[PDB]
Amino acid sequence: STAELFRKIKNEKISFFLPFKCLPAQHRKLLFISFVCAVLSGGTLPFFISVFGVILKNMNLGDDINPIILSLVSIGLVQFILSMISSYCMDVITSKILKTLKLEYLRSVFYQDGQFHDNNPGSKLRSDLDFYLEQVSSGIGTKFITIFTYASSFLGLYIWSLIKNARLTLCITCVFPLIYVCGVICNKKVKLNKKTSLLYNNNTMSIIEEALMGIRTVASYCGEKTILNKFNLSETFYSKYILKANFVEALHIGLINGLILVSYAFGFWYGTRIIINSAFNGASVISILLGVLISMFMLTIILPNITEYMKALEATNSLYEIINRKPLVENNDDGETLPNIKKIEFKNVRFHYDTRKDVEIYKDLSFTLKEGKTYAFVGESGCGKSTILKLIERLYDPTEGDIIVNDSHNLKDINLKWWRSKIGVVSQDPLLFSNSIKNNIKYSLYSLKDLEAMENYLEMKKEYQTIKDSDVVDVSKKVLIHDFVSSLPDKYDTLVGSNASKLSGGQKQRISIARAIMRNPKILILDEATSSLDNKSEYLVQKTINNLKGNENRITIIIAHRLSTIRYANTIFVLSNRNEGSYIIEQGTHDSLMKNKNGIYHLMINNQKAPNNLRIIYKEIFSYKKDVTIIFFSILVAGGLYPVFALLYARYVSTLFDFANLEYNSNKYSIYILLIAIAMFISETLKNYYNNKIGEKVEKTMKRRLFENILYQEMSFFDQDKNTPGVLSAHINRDVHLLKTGLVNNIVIFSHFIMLFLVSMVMSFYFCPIVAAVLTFIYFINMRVFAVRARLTKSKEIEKKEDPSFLIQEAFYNMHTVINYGLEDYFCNLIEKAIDYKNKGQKRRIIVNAALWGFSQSAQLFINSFAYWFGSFLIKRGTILVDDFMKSLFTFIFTGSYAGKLMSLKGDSENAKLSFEKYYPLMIRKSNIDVRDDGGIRINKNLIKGKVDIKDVNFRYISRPNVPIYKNLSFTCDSKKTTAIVGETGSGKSTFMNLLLRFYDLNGEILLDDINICDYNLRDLRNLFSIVSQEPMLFNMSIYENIKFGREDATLEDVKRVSKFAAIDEFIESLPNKYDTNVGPYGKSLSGGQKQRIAIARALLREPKILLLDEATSSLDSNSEKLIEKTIVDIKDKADKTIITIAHRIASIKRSDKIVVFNNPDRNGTFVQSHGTHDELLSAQDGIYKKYVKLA
Ligand SMILES: O[C@H](c1cc(C(F)(F)F)nc2c(C(F)(F)F)cccc12)[C@@H]1CCCCN1
Repeated sequence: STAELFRKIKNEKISFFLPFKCLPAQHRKLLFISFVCAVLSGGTLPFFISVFGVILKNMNLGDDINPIILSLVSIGLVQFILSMISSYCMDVITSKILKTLKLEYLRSVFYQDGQFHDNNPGSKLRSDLDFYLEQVSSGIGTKFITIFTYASSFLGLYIWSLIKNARLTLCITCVFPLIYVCGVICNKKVKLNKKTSLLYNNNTMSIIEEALMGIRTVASYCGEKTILNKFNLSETFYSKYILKANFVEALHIGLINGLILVSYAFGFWYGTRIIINSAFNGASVISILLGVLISMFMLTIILPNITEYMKALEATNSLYEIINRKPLVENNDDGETLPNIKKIEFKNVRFHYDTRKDVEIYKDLSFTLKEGKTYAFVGESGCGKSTILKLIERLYDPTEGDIIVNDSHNLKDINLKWWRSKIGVVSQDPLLFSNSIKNNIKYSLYSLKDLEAMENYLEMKKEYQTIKDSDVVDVSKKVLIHDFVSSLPDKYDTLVGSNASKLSGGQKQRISIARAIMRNPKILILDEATSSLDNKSEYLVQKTINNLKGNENRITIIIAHRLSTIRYANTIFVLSNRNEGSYIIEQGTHDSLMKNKNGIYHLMINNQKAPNNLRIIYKEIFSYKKDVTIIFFSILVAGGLYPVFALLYARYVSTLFDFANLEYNSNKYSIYILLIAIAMFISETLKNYYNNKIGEKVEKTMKRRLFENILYQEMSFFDQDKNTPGVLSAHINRDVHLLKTGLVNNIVIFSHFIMLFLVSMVMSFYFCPIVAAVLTFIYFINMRVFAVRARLTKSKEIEKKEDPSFLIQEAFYNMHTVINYGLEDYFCNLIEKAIDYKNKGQKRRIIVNAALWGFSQSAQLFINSFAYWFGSFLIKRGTILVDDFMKSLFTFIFTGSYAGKLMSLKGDSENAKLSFEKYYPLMIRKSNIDVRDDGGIRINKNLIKGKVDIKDVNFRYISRPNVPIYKNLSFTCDSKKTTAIVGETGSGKSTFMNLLLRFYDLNGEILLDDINICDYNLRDLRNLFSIVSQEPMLFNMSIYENIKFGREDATLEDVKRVSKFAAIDEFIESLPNKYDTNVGPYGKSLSGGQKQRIAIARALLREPKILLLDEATSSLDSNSEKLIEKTIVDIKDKADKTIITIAHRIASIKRSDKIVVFNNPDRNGTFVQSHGTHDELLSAQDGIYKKYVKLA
């Protein structure tokens, strides 16, 4: 509501002048012109309406109308022109301020403190800005000035009507407060139910996602239906509450079209009463009612524009605070500068992350750096040398340390600009621009050449070309890139690729090295200079760096990661942190640091050295007969009895200028209006409600089919990539709500529209055929051939989608490269390439789009005037009477207006019809693995031993049909004896389980009691197993139901019993709602041990004839570990249970009766190698069991 935001803004006092401040003084009054070019056009209707009654008095009495027509059309023309001016003004102003705020935002982005660069990652900002623009590019345009026109019209109409007659309109305007009251009272009761409706939807969302993620656990226990039931029981409440909301939503709508007619009737009635009591004519009564009515219409169209304007205001306040965010590390020029940089001293460098405020990395980084020295440094792959170079560059500052230089001055006194100026940097990867080869090289010295002109006298702009192509030649010859660049065509012309994508990487690193060399730093630094080079080119680069022109004044720090290239070094401060801070463990030269001791550096140098589909829907819709016929009848009644108002209004005008027999006529004609209103109420009520009552059922019978078919689909369908839970949950919600909102909201509208367009047109021919043909021709050539709004919105939206669309995107991925140089060189390379291409097309676009809007506001006036002229023309020569014309006219006009009114309620029809074909196969797609298909032998769960056998297997996934996984497996497990499996970790041990449970089918042969697997009625085959994953999963149901998952019929006492083996049934008796406390989503409200014990209890409740473990106690404490192992051995002691395990401790393997082993000689599969160690013969020959006892 507007009052909400008004009370909000009342206290902070945002300036309503705020968007209009990035403007010169010239645009202060080009704006002001449009103030007066949009108040005059509000004083138009008070003239038309004030002559409206006089025209009718003048036509049905004999006299002529010609002066008033010419008095009117001139005002129409000046309205056209005054409407044409304002568009051209306002759009230009908006484009200007829109450009300028963007160009301020880019600058403010380039002045973040380094920490903020890490806080908000990159392209998010690029995705934010544009969004805010489309909240303000189309929210302060012409639809701001449309306020004042309507306000002026309101004031003029009401006050003129009041001075002409006051008691009448006072007696009329006493019904509209009751509309506002009903509106708020209905809005309350709508929100109160809508929020509960929303509340009962996220539950279903969770039930879908959490169930699709952990899919195979559902298939193993066969717990499909106990999710469907919860889904339906949560869906029904949503349906009923949203229908209760739609009822009140439709009642108010159907009501507002009922009181306006009472207003008309009482108005005319009291008018005739005062006319009779007079002894003020009748021409002064037709206008008062229309004035008071269209006056209070403008208060329904002003407010959305105010909302959008406040929205633009808050959007701009959400951006100027970004532009007014100050960094801590400023690139000012207030800092001083030494003659040259001497003796950069470090001492106790301390710093923590501003995000994580309890983690330190450095303690005592401290050493000296003075000109004329050579060095060599190396760090581990987790040091944070990035932090070191960032602090050299001053992206951050320490917390306790110091950057003392020359033992007299800290870095804070030194100019950051001068500091980065005299530092050549090279980084890890070649992520460079796409301008050209040389332009990455000659633009560097700008960072210094600005100083030639900034402190001297803009001469900076002209000295760009002054740096010629001289140094590229020699700096290319040095790094040996001269050979290649002089070989391929377009030597210094073929640009470095799009975001550095065309040429080789190491050669782009040579370009970076040339940048560092050419910019003439007093301190030339390199970091990861030679990270991934070959031998000879690296050595030549080394020879280039250590012996540049005049190496007596420089500090040639180098950080390589190959240890055969740290040969020369005045000192090698290699460090370690073994964790609250590093410290330099190693100190010395290359020769006196490897042979020093058997230390860390010693180890380092040692190691390296079609239409059917939709008539499905229509078939579904053509079965609920009790709700189709009612909608049909309401459509008939509305379409039939709205036009009757027109020719009941005409007869009431023609009978007004007859002083005789007036009382009876009034008493007879007002009552029909009353009755028609009482019918229209009920019609619009029962029309806008069963629409949604039919919309609901199609959704909640399609969602059922989808979510019921998806569960039974085989596992290979889920193994694919596109079959992701996110997209599959996105479909079921979005496209189904579109099938509701899109389709049935565009089958009723067409029917009602066609009903009106037939009945009104036909019984408009019958009274005056000569006028109707003209009118239809006019509106035909106007709408379907000169669609002003269509062409306007098209020409808008095409060019509103939008080389400023190319440089901006690639200028953020290289945000670390722009800091090497280039801060304003691309502040002033986008202004040009914007302004050059805006205006040249903008002129034509805006002049056309302003003329087309100025035409649209003053078209009905000319048509109406022409109609009145053509009507009073024929009547003079005695061809048609007056009443027939009035009847043929009012019906057409009012019905056209109403038909255009309700037409603007459609929804998205095409995209829903499109998506229905996307997801139609899924509710019908064949899976060829169905738990329901029960053709096969039943597994009676009493005659079972558990003898598994493997004849031969050669299996491979379809995800890659190139990697063999099994090379002729063969082993057995006889009866009620453990068979442990010890092998290489990651060799694919936990895959045979999936084969056994028919998650995949067969290039291999598995037997159960010497019987094939495909003849078992697999529901029962999954009824006598129980697995244990690495981590179980706990759904959002109760602990009672989590344990009872799979088997619905079970007592709480049995749960208390089987919960004893897991030894967890004491913690549960430590809090209220013991077997009722609902765990959180994904089991995030409990521990890991509790989770596994609950999973074990769930597996044991079923009385599983065969057990299948996997990674028993990978992370549990010894207590729960030995309790579990106690359960294992105790349950092995009894018969009637064959167990198979995959352990990682001899503590359990000692009880193994046969220990089968898998090996991986070469990466092409596995096969059995060992059998029968049974803890006695650990290695009579070679094996891995010896390894897994001597390591254990
Ligand atoms: O049919 C009515 C209508 C009124 C007026 C008014 F009298 F205010 F100048 N002008 C309309 C115009 C006009 F072009 F502005 F004259 C076009 C279509 C409908 C108009 C309104 C339009 C908005 C939806 C309700 N009917």
